[PDB]
Amino acid sequence: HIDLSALNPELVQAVQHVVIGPSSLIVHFNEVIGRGHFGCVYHGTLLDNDGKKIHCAVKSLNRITDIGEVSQFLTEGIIMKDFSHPNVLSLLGICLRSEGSPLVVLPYMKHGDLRNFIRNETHNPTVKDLIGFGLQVAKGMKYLASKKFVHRDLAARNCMLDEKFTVKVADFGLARDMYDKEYYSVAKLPVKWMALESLQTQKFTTKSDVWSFGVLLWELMTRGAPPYPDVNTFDITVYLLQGRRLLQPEYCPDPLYEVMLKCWHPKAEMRPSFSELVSRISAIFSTFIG
Ligand SMILES: CS(=O)(=O)Cc1cccc(Nc2nccc(Oc3ccc(NC(=O)C4(C(=O)Nc5ccc(F)cc5)CC4)cc3F)n2)c1
Repeated sequence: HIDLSALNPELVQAVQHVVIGPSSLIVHFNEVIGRGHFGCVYHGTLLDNDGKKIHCAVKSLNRITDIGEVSQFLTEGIIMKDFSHPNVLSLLGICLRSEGSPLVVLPYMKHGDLRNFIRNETHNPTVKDLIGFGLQVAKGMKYLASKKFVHRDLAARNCMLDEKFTVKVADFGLARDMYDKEYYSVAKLPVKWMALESLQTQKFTTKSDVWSFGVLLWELMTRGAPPYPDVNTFDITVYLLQGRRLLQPEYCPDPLYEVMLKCWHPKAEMRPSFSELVSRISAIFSTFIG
C-alpha cells in the first residue's frame, strides 16, 4: 500500500519499465537470505513468459511508512538498470504489489558474497583464483568508472559470486546491516576501506574507490581477514597518518603488493585508474599456471 502518486514521477516512470507482475513472482518467505533493520532478502522463483522458472533473490523493505525510505529503496534498484556488464550485478526487475513493500528482484548468486566465499574453509581457491577474483572486480569497476559511477562501499562483502564463479560488483544498500555491520563506524562509514581524504571530508570519488579496491585485494590475498586487526576502536585516520599501510600477505606476489601500495597513494590523483589496474592485474594473473 505505497501511494505511487507521492513519489517522483520520473522515478515511477523508470520503475514501470522494469515492472514484474505480482503473479510472475513467488516469494519463499520461509527461506530468508538475510534480515536487517531496514530490509530483508528472501529466496524467490520468477516465471518468465514461457513458464521457465528462474531462481532469484527478492529484497523487501521492513516498513513502507517513510517516503524517503521507499524512494531511496526504489532508486537503488533503478540505478542498477543502467548497468550491463558481466562483473556488475544486474536487476531482474521490480515487483509493485497492491499491499506491502515493493520488491527488488535480483538474479540468484549461488556462492553469496565474495568475503564469505573466501573465508569458507571448505573452498580451496588458489592464489591464481584469488587474483582472478580481483581482476574481475577491477573489470566491473573499470566499467562503472566509465559511467562516472562512484561506488563508495567497495569491499569483498559487497561483491557477489555466481555458480560459474563470476564476480558481480554490487552493494547491499539499505540491507547492508544484514551482515558485517560492525565494519561501519559512526553517517555509517566503512572506515577501514576508506581513502585518507574521504576519512577527512566524507567525500568519495573514483580515486577513493581505487583505495577501497586496494583493501579488497588485500582481503582476497588473506582469504577474508579483517583489515588492520591491530585496530578496533583506535582511529584509523591517525593510524594511517603515522605512515602505515596494511602488511603484505604471505602469499601475495610482490607486484600485487606494489599494486596495493599504488592504490593507497596519499594523493588521490596519483592512484592508478581502473583501466590501469585491469591491465596490470591481467599481467600478474597470467604468470600463474594454476
Ligand atoms: C551475501 S551473503 O553471503 O552474506 C548471503 C547469501 C548467501 C547465499 C546466497 C546469497 N545469494 C544472493 N543472490 C543475489 C542477491 C543476494 O543479496 C543481495 C545482493 C545484492 C543486493 N543489491 C542491492 O540491493 C543493490 C545493488 O547491488 N546496487 C548496485 C550498486 C553498485 C553496483 F555496481 C551494482 C549494484 C540495489 C542496491 C541485494 C541483495 F538482496 N544474495 C546471499
